[PDB]
Amino acid sequence: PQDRYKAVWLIFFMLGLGTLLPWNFFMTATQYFTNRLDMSQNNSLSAIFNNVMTLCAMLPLLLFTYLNSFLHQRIPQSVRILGSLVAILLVFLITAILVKVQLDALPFFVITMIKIVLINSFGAILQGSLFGLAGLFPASYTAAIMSGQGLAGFFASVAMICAIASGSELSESAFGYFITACAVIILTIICYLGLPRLEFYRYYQQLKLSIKAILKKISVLAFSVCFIFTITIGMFPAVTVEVKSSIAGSSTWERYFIPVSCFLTFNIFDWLGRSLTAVFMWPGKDSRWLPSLVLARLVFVPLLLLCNIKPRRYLTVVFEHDAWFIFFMAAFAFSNGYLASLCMCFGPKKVKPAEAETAGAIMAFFLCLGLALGAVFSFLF
Ligand SMILES: COc1cc(C(=O)OCCCN2CCCN(CCCOC(=O)c3cc(OC)c(OC)c(OC)c3)CC2)cc(OC)c1OC
Ligand SMILES: CCCCCCCC/C=C\CCCCCCCC(=O)OC[C@H](O)CO
Ligand SMILES: CCCCCCCC/C=C\CCCCCCCC(=O)OC[C@H](O)CO
Repeated sequence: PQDRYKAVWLIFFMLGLGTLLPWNFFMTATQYFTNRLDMSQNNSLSAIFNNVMTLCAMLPLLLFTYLNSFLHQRIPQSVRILGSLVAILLVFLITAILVKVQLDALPFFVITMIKIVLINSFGAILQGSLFGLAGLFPASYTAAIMSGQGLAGFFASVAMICAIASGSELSESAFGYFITACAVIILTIICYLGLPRLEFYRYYQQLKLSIKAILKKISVLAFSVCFIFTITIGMFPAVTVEVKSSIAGSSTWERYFIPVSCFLTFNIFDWLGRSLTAVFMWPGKDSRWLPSLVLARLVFVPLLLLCNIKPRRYLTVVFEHDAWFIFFMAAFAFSNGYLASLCMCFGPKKVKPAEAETAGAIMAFFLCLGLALGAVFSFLF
């Protein structure tokens, strides 16, 4: 088992980047979708876009990670991975074209929501199939996917900041997002196609030659990863983007405080947390400390809620200084990426090799169940 040059590891890293960089770029272009709806409409469509997008994203994402966990064995992995990648590529290509064509508000809203359902439907299959595949490899190769996903969040943050500072129209920034995603998806496909000729890949993928029982074996890590993202999506981004600076010296802060202090902070430390797990995985697959630290994250709900949210009707600002918010976001984000990566890395290793693929697929569903439960909870918070 010699991953010569770490080619397979790097390919798995690129696969993670590819799974989320398009969707992350889509999310960072929300301002383009809402502003486009406002300049078209003559209870509005922009006022409901975020909530309808959320519903059109989590419900498909959850349904198809669930189905994949039950049916991944009936479809070849290359069909599930390459087929999903090609579908997402086509949808983002269309998303890019719609930037340049005139279309009334309601058709644009509807067509966009349809594409959002396809992105998360094929995204579910893609992600469920990647973690299942990675379940056959050492734990470090699931961390490669998680790490690559974190970089996708980092690039998304850099793009958001650069778009604001560019001064360009939201539409031409969004068009750049979507074209970049298309190119990244194409690169991701090329990298995947290079795996079969690598001996390290064939060595663990060779091992292909009772869902209820598998679920019991990974239940601790499956439920932990679910609780990780219940908290995370519960608080981020819907709640945290409402925080305002209390030390800003210039009106130039206003448009940069959130993309910098919130989004950039989160994606930097989330990415670094995921990346650390490729080399350092304390407390280990059997330690009860891992679920315990996942539980401890509950503390971030009061902490962040009592930061400088303005306007606010009912609570007080206990932590008004920006430093509190940035610090909470860093620990909030680092604990997410690190513990989440540990859960995904360890889940498949609580089971025999012939079941590690299904274990990874189930872990993907519970990760997405956490995303969905967080969206529900955050829609009260
Ligand atoms: C497709 O699979 C995933 C989806 C999400 C995901 O979509 O999370 C959010 C869930 C609920 N959201 C619904 C969709 C829209 N969104 C609001 C979009 C506006 O947000 C952003 O601009 C944004 C920018 C970022 O970077 C600049 C982010 O970090 C990457 C980000 O994360 C949610 C959102 C609300 C929350 C997260 C994942 O791993 C972390 C996935 O991999 C399993
Ligand atoms: C903002 C920073 C961006 C972060 C960027 C990601 C960091 C990459 C991590 C580890 C490199 C390990 C990869 C080792 C290089 C392998 C290249 C390879 O594929 O080797 C075979 C090649 O095709 C024939 O020479
Ligand atoms: C804006 C400045 C932020 C950018 C800073 C770039 C830092 C590089 C990435 C993560 C650092 C955290 C520790 C990195 C350890 C990663 C382990 C690794 O990549 O090696 C995996 C290899 O394949 C073994 O199997």
